[PDB]
Amino acid sequence: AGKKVLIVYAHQEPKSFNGSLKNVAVDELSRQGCTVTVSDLYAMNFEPRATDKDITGTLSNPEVFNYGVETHEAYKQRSLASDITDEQKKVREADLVIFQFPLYWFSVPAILKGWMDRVLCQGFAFDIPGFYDSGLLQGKLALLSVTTGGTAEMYTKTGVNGDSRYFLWPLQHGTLHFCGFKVLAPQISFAPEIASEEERKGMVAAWSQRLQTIWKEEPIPCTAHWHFGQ
Amino acid sequence: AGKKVLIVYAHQEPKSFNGSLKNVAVDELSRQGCTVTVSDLYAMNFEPRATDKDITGTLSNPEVFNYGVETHEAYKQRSLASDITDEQKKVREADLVIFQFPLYWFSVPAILKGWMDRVLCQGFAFDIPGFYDSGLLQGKLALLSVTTGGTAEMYTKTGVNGDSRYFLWPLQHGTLHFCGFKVLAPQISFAPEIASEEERKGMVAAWSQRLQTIWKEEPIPCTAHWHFGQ
Ligand SMILES: Cc1cc2nc3c(=O)[nH]c(=O)nc-3n(C[C@H](O)[C@H](O)[C@H](O)COP(=O)(O)OP(=O)(O)OC[C@H]3O[C@@H](n4cnc5c(N)ncnc54)[C@H](O)[C@@H]3O)c2cc1C
Ligand SMILES: Cc1cc2nc3c(=O)[nH]c(=O)nc-3n(C[C@H](O)[C@H](O)[C@H](O)COP(=O)(O)OP(=O)(O)OC[C@H]3O[C@@H](n4cnc5c(N)ncnc54)[C@H](O)[C@@H]3O)c2cc1C
Ligand SMILES: Cc1cc(=O)n(C)c2ccccc12
Ligand SMILES: Cc1cc(=O)n(C)c2ccccc12
Ligand SMILES: [Zn+2]
Ligand SMILES: [Zn+2]
Repeated sequence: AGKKVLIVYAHQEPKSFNGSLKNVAVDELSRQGCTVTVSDLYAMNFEPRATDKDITGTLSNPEVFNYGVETHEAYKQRSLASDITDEQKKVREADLVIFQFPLYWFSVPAILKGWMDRVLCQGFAFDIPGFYDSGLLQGKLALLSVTTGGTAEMYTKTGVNGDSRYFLWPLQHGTLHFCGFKVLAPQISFAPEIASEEERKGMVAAWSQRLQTIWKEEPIPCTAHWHFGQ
Repeated sequence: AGKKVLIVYAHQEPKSFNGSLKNVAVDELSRQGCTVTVSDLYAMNFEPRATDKDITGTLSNPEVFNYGVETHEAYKQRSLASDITDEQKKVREADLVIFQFPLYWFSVPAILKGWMDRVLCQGFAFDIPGFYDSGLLQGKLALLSVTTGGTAEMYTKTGVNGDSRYFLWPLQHGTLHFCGFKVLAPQISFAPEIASEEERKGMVAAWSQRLQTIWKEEPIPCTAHWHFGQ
């Protein structure tokens, strides 16, 4: 078969529970014979800000800077900053992109938000038209593997946080589905800091075990119904 | 009068539609006699990454870096980096915090997500008790003023993007409510880039007119039913 996996990883501490989930992914996917690449964004000191430094050539309109217009142009001309094109090459080759991160404010850490903002540019990840089911990364799979401070019960329809699915919408639908990815079901590892060292061990092994059969999974239907019900 | 307002603004171009919305807010609140401060994040080159540089001096466990713990302890001992403390002082004094940004991936641009991640730290914005209705920032108002590339029709419940309220959840509930803010209804300026020079003038003046009576508004009820319900 032969599959390539990119893990986009956003945690500052190699000994953390996120680091353990990234490491078990690399170990199990490597064991299976997959080709594996990890973008460890804090180690890379990955630049999160969307600025005019991300285009190196003559701007389309140097008088009034529009990041979307300028990057779309720079993508077509090949004048994006090289850190963006280095990530795009990894995504272009990947069959599966796994994002591994702690939930910050019901979303990704800013450094990973900046990866989405800068790497998934128009022309590369989507065109207008050419989005959602027609997005440019059609054929690829994506998977969010998230850790939380809040417990699974806090993340239910009647807990303080509401259902976990509700915070997934901007990431699954607005970002990944928009770019054409098929979205695998999220891995959510709840409250590892509260949990006993046994329960943590179990959450790590549950992810490892799921990865054994990841290429047999079908995606979610990434719709408003799946996220919010009715 | 007397009221203080902090505008946290995330756009690269002063001549942009966002720039215009931020400047009319300054003009109108300043004309009312309010005390106004603007954090222009791009112009500040505001650091978005959550890293051990956010703690000055001596880590409270430099064997296993835990950002939430380290920053919580740093805030209690007055040892957070001065860019964060400078923003915390603006927020502590403010009665209203307005966020002005273009929607990037159904969320805030990464530089503003970095402001949320690094300024709204434990001890300052939330605690046990006091997430949500201990929002430690209770008493304060917050308002998101957002611009989009997609049209209002795209942002309906059966439109491609789903209702606008769907993507507001992590920002209004998961972040603003959580820290104790009362949330004013969002100001959403749909698709300025392709609007006429007069639709745009319409949207800027709706904003300026809204701001004339901002202090008479009651917060939205920041609940799952508001965002997703009927
Ligand atoms: C700015 C900010 C915003 C946040 N916003 C949210 C939010 O919106 N909602 C929310 O729910 N939470 C939020 N959190 C909390 C955050 O999501 C959790 O702190 C994070 O998810 C926990 O993951 P971790 O890897 O850092 O845990 P760690 O502290 O590294 O791990 C927990 C424990 O598991 C241990 N462990 C590591 N590896 C293994 C292993 N292989 N086997 C057994 N045990 C192991 C670790 O040593 C540790 O003791 C926020 C935190 C911050 C800083
Ligand atoms: C990484 C990225 C992700 C994105 N993700 C999304 C998303 O998830 N969903 C989505 O809908 N969109 C998304 N967009 C598109 C984005 O939200 C819009 O491009 C942005 O909101 C447009 O607002 P602006 O200020 O940048 O418009 P501008 O281009 O600055 O302005 C529109 C026009 O009005 C002019 N103008 C300035 N001031 C005034 C004034 N006072 N009166 C009249 N005209 C004025 C400007 O010069 C310009 O010609 C994304 C864009 C990027 C780059
Ligand atoms: C929004 C939210 C929910 C939650 O459950 N936890 C633990 C948090 C910890 C830090 C910051 C925000 C949260
Ligand atoms: C997610 C999304 C919806 C949308 O309507 N538009 C215009 C976009 C433009 C660029 C990137 C994402 C979007
Ligand atoms: Zn979807
Ligand atoms: Zn709420």
